[PDB]
Amino acid sequence: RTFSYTLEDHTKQAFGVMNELRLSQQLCDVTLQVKYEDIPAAQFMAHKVVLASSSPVFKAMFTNGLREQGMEVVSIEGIHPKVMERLIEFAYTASISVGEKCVLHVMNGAVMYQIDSVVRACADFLVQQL
Amino acid sequence: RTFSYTLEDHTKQAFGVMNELRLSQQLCDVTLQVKYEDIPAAQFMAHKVVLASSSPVFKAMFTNGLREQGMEVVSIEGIHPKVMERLIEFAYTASISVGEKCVLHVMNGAVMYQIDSVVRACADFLVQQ
Ligand SMILES: *C1=C(C#N)C(=O)C(C)(C)[C@@H]2CC[C@]3(C)C(=CC(=O)[C@@H]4[C@@H]5CC(C)(C)CC[C@]5(C(=O)OC)CC[C@]43C)[C@@]12C
Ligand SMILES: *C1=C(C#N)C(=O)C(C)(C)[C@@H]2CC[C@]3(C)C(=CC(=O)[C@@H]4[C@@H]5CC(C)(C)CC[C@]5(C(=O)OC)CC[C@]43C)[C@@]12C
Repeated sequence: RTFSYTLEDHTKQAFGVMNELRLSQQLCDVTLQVKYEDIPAAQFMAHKVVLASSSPVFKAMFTNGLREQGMEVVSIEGIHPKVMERLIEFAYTASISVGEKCVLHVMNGAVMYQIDSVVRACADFLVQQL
Repeated sequence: RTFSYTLEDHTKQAFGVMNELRLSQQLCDVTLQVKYEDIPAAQFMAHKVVLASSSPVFKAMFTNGLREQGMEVVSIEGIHPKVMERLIEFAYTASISVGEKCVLHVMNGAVMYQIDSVVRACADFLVQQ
């Protein structure tokens, strides 16, 4: 007959493997230069595919049909490198933690990239504190 | 304290987006010229990263200091173009289905690529029947 297999935790474990690959600075086809006022530039390396899977705004960045000898390194202004880190991390972990006092800056970054899943999480939280 | 948030769906959802991006030849960074028997070259276009996430053998191919960030071509012997396809599917869908005619032949590709998950599930069904 016809045989079918589905491995349920496959999307989980392949991500942490992909996330390893990031931490390993391996297979990374983009490097993010996150400039925030006087804070010294922080370099975040990643794979475009994973960013583009987790951000609409990033998908449009790489699949803009406009790239050649360039755009390997992208300039991020107006995010604090530690906010951006937890965003980028959320893309690879599916989870985010943040000391509750910067929820609105993590919300503000997440909007910049349309991480609508945490933009809700963070706004709900903000509202409960009131 | 710390505010924490997880979105279990994200791993299912993101991979669908990459399978989309795969199916559109959007951010595909590698092309697998699968050359089996006298069947001519069959192109499979994919992203090294997703391939590397599913197959220990594939990660090994790419992190083998290829040093080649451009589009790579990769000639593939020993796997039928249609067995290769069934795995590339597992890579992005997390699932795979074939008739019993090829359950063993697809098992060989999964063995060739250390997809120990379908290797097992291939074997089990073979044993059941
Ligand atoms: C706040 C946290 C908490 N609790 C965190 O968990 C973070 C994610 C580590 C976060 C990183 C971003 C900054 C450094 C931050 C708190 C701040 O006060 C920072 C300020 C906010 C503001 C409004 C005072 C001016 C910008 C600034 C900054 O430039 O100072 C470094 C941005 C970064 C941040 C929001 C924590 C530590
Ligand atoms: C059998 C399927 C089934 N059911 C499939 O769904 C596959 C995975 C698409 C599979 C692709 C590979 C071949 C073409 C195949 C049927 C076969 O029997 C083919 C034979 C197997 C064998 C041992 C009889 C001799 C080699 C050969 C072949 O005929 O070369 C083209 C290899 C390919 C395949 C296993 C299906 C369609």
